[PDB]
Amino acid sequence: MDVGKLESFIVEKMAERKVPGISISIIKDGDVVYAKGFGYRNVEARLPSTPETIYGIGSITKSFTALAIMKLVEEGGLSLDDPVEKFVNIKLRPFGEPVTVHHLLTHSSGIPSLGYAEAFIDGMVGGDNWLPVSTPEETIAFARDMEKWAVAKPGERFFYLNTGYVLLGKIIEKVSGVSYEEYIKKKILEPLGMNRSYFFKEEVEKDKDVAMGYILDKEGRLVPQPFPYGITADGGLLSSVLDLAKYLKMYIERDESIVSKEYIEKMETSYIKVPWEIFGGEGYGYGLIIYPNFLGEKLVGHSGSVGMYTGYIGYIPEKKIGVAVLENSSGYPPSYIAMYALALLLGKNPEKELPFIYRERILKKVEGRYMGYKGTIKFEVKVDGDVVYLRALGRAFTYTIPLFPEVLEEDFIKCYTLSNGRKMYAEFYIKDNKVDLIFERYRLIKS
Amino acid sequence: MDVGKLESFIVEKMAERKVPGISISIIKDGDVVYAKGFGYRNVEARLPSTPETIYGIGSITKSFTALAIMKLVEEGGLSLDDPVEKFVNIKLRPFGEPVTVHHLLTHSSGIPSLGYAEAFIDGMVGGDNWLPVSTPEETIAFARDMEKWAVAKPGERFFYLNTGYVLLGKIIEKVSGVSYEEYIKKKILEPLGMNRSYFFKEEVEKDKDVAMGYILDKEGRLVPQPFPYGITADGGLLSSVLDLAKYLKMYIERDESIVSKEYIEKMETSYIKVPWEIFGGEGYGYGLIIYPNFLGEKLVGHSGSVGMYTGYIGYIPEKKIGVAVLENSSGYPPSYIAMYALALLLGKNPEKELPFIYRERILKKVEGRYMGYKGTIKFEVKVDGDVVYLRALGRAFTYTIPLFPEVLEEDFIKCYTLSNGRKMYAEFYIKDNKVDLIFERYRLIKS
Amino acid sequence: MDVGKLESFIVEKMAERKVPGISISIIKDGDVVYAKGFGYRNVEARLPSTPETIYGIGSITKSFTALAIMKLVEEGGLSLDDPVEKFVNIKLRPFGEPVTVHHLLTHSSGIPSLGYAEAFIDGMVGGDNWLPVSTPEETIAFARDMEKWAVAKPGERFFYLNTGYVLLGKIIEKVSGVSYEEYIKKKILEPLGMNRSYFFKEEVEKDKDVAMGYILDKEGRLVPQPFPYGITADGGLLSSVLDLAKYLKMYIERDESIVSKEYIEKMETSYIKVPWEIFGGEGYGYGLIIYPNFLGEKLVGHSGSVGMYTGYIGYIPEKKIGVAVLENSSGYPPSYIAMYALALLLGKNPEKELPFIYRERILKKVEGRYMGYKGTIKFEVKVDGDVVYLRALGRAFTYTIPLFPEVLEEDFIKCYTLSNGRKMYAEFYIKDNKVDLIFERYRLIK
Ligand SMILES: C[C@@H](O)CN1CCN(CC(=O)O)CCN(CC(=O)O)CCN(CC(=O)O)CC1
Ligand SMILES: C[C@@H](O)CN1CCN(CC(=O)O)CCN(CC(=O)O)CCN(CC(=O)O)CC1
Ligand SMILES: [Lu+3]
Ligand SMILES: [Lu+3]
Ligand SMILES: [Lu+3]
Ligand SMILES: [Lu+3]
Ligand SMILES: [Lu+3]
Ligand SMILES: [Lu+3]
Repeated sequence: MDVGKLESFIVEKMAERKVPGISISIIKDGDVVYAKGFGYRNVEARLPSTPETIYGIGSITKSFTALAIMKLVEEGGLSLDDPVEKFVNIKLRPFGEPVTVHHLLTHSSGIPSLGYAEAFIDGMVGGDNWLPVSTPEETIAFARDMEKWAVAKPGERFFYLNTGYVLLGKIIEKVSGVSYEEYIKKKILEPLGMNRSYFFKEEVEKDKDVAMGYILDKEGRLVPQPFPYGITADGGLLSSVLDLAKYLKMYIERDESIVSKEYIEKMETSYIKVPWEIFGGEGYGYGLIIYPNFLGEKLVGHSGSVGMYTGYIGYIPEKKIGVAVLENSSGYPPSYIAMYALALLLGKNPEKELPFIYRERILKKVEGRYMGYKGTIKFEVKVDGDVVYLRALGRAFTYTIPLFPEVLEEDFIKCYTLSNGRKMYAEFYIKDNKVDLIFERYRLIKS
Repeated sequence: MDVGKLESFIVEKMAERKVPGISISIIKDGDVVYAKGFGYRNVEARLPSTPETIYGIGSITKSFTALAIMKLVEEGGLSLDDPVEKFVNIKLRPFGEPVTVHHLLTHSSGIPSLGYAEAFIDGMVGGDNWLPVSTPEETIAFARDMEKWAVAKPGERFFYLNTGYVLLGKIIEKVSGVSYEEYIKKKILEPLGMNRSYFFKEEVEKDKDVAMGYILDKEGRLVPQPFPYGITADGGLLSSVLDLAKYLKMYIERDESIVSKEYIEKMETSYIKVPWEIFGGEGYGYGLIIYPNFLGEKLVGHSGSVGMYTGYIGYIPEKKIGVAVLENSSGYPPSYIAMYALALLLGKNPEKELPFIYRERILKKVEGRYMGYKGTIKFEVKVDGDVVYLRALGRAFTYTIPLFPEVLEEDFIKCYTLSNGRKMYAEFYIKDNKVDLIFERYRLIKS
Repeated sequence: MDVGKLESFIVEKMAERKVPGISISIIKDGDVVYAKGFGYRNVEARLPSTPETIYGIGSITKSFTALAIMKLVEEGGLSLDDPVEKFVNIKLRPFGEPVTVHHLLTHSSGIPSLGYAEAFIDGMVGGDNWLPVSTPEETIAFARDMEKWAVAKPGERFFYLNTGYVLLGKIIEKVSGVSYEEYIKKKILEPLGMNRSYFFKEEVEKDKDVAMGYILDKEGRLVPQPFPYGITADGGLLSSVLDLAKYLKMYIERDESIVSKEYIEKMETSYIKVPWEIFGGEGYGYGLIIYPNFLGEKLVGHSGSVGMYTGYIGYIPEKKIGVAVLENSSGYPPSYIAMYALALLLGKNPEKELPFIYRERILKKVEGRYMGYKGTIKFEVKVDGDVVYLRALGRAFTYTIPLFPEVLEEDFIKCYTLSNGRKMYAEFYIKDNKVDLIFERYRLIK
């Protein structure tokens, strides 16, 4: 693998955005072949991020919840077709149709997101909202009426729902007899030798290699924020890239120490399509996203985010390779770093084969100030994600147009905007460090 | 025609958009059957707008310039295929091809807008721009190197160019032997009885029924702005809807007072398609815009704008009907009012036939604040013209998503945004004073 | 009891008012049948509120001071009709008539509030005023001219006076011979087994489950503020809902391990009416508020607030049920939560029988943007407590009008502002995500 290219990419992005620290581990053929730390785990104390640094892993915790569910099913404790009402005291039969365990694992209950995690975490970092659900029990209470929020029968649509996995946590406690955190620690963490993976504040703050979370304010300052303890089965586990390596190894080598291979495969089966089509055909299994078209391979993985911490794990069983990335802020998507490394491992050029990388580079070239014939009319071009904003300069006048890219090339971009029902086009021609923009009746040259 | 309906429309829009005054005239098979003024021609003085109120007509002046060319051509003064260099001393042979009179009239020289008029007027109204071309001579001097601005060969592409008509004005002088203003006055205005159509401020000062222009500032306060004297052949004429009534009559009835009917038809011929598709397949003639599919009819017209004054004239030769509208601000498109009236005259409901009208009504219903489950997350939806903007409420954080309407119905709007290079939908379900928004994983409900 | 309805209520209210954490206990027939903590004890450290969590209880402390006085009276230490001057070195003979122990207990000395507590706490939280009374002895010195502050003869009117209970704390010291803190701990807390109820910071610092106080600033931010140590007899006690359930049990069952039942009945007697009339007839006993018409029952209770902490305790002797709620901010009246629960324990619907509950839900339907015929004029309706404000939009102008709701139903509300000496009426009609407003000559639609 081209380590030089990967490391530059990481440092480049960390500077570009204001990311404090990042840790990464890479598995190949059964062994961890690469594990490094970048930046700081704590800016205030000047503590570096290391391969052993502990970060919140967010929704990566979902796959653990699903694995625990698989084990309980295999031991005959319950059935994937069992209605959730059989295990939890809550109304879950929208339109008369029973939402089952399977529906919850696949976010196909028919109930859109309750926005509970969004409201909760925003408040815990100084935002405007507030949702003090200190325990999953209080979350369930708040969700007493989630049934009335349904907009589709169970099994028809996909709606990423955090509350859904919170209910699965409760289902694990009902069936097993112990607390969710207990079950995960004794049936998964210990048997896998993951000793630096925790749920409790008491054990984390005692560790010596833990990352402090960070949020960038509107002013560009990195503000420290501790983990938002309270979340559990949907995304409350804290861990390191080295511990996630042992976890990924189990899946890749189809190790049957937790469940039989038949069950690991149930988790990797795409059951429903998701709205985030990146490489084409993306779907969802049990607590894992499925990318059947990732550079010629079927990719399996999931992202995580608790606001001041983000992460991503991913593996490709047919190639025996996996990657884990943890970050102490949300400046740059961990999945992108992970996919960059995976692309290099497969022998593909990430700068060319990854849409979100390829698109971002070209669009950045188009940004700047634009002038018409001999400087008559002036314009401003700024990119905000997938969109290109064209704003005519003037303290007192002009408009603003959002442009959608229809064609992206190293030296040419064609976008359209919406004017009177049909699309109006704008073309960007990129050459000798110069950019010609053609829009409607105008011609504008960069600068 | 259902007048009560038309009048309500106009008063309602003038209020909604803060338009100070409007005048309109309607012609039906030979006579002016409706001429009426609305609002104020001068707000500070409390002077009302009347059928005789004088306004700047902007680009409607282009047709006058084109008509004068037709006359000179019918007289053997010049040919439409002659290269411009034959009459004006300036280089106009981009890529080795001669720009002809025909190219100038159809905006097909291959030279995109120089943006001169935008710069000029912006500076004359207090903008941060500045281009003091107080005469067409000065403008031609500035456009000296416009041949190098060319991006296409003559006749292949449409680019609305004001300087193109400034050149036609100079061609009229060279050939006719008199000034552009005198030729237009002597060969068109006078023989058509348009005695209150001027070019010179000295004439305008004498007139007793003249409208002051207005521009709305960043604070929604109407600011008076006088006409920007200096522009001529491309948009410097000032007239009334009654004078334009006599003008439209000539075209409709194919009156040969100035030129043979064969030449009027040359002007109504679609030579090149334009990017202003409203009803489908619109094109450009000579100083006139062609709409081959306007409510099952062929519409001919042209808008005009000098910033503080706007206008429009259009006619349907086959139905012998025409309409003229003048406004002393840029608040509401005069063409929309003119088309509203035309629809009524055609026996059609403008509320169901004109896109720019129902599309505006339907979109308003989606604006407001939306709330997630039990008020967890908040969003505000705002419509700017034809785009729907979805913004998340929070002072610390706040992302805005541009939504483009795809399916538009009375009770359902489906929009899309871009992400990862693919479109992602947002559905708006409108029902009994409330709207349900379904975007990605979320469900948001309005009031 | 319908617990789900109660827990959904609390979470929703905490979200709505930005309350950090709440703890509550419910006692029935001598057993703690329910006790839970919601939200956060300490936001910054992310520690959950629990039934054990300790909070300042504020003026709930007053009932302890009253109980202490009852014991001393029963033991012959003093008389309820004794002038307070007989125990404290201060002038208290407004209008030539001595303020008695009884007068202080009922807030009827004839002396209006000195605003000492308001000034004290305000300054201790970074506010504008300042009154550095670090000890109750200091407050008394400050209160040296209080006699001159009187406006009525003792026993005629009610004026909640915190200094009143400060003087009582000193009286307790004079009679017993020990300090107020020691007297309460040895005579009340210890015999009742209330082992996690404190006065001193040295003790609270050693407790592992304690909440941080919070105050919401003007940007809507929760600002941490530690307990303002210094106050004592009028409201310096810190405790938890589990210890308070033990306290409530004594009154409910009329346990006589501290005083005889005749003295508990003295404390629960309505001696004078209060202006805080919620259900009708509310009065004040001895460090206790009396509600004679609470859902067809006689409720006894008292609230408390120290600024960054609030709480409430209430019990209904006849139904052997009591409730305690503590909060680490003043976002939502803890008495409202307590009464919500008592209503459920009574087989009643709080959503339809508690005024402060439905009135707030209904007045909420009215908030919004209103416009006249085809958008000619714009107005804004915003609710603030009980008053509905109607403002004419438009930057240059934008006057305001206060509207006092006279009639209030599910889909209708009649209010009145004040004109030229007479009441001008406004009516709101609510029907299907729509509200019509008739105000004088105008008709406005939201
Ligand atoms: C968890 C899976 O059971 C879900 N299932 C995955 C595929 N199953 C095969 C299988 O059951 O492993 C296909 C046949 N399945 C028959 C049946 O199971 O009753 C009907 C559809 N099921 C509905 C259901 O679950 O009941 C949808 C998804
Ligand atoms: C049992 C009685 O003591 C009750 N008492 C009967 C009337 N008393 C006159 C009297 O008691 O001879 C007059 C008013 N009394 C002041 C006073 O006693 O001088 C105030 C309130 N009293 C309680 C108290 O005195 O603590 C309540 C009613
Ligand atoms: Lu490089
Ligand atoms: Lu099945
Ligand atoms: Lu030809
Ligand atoms: Lu002739
Ligand atoms: Lu008495
Ligand atoms: Lu005894």
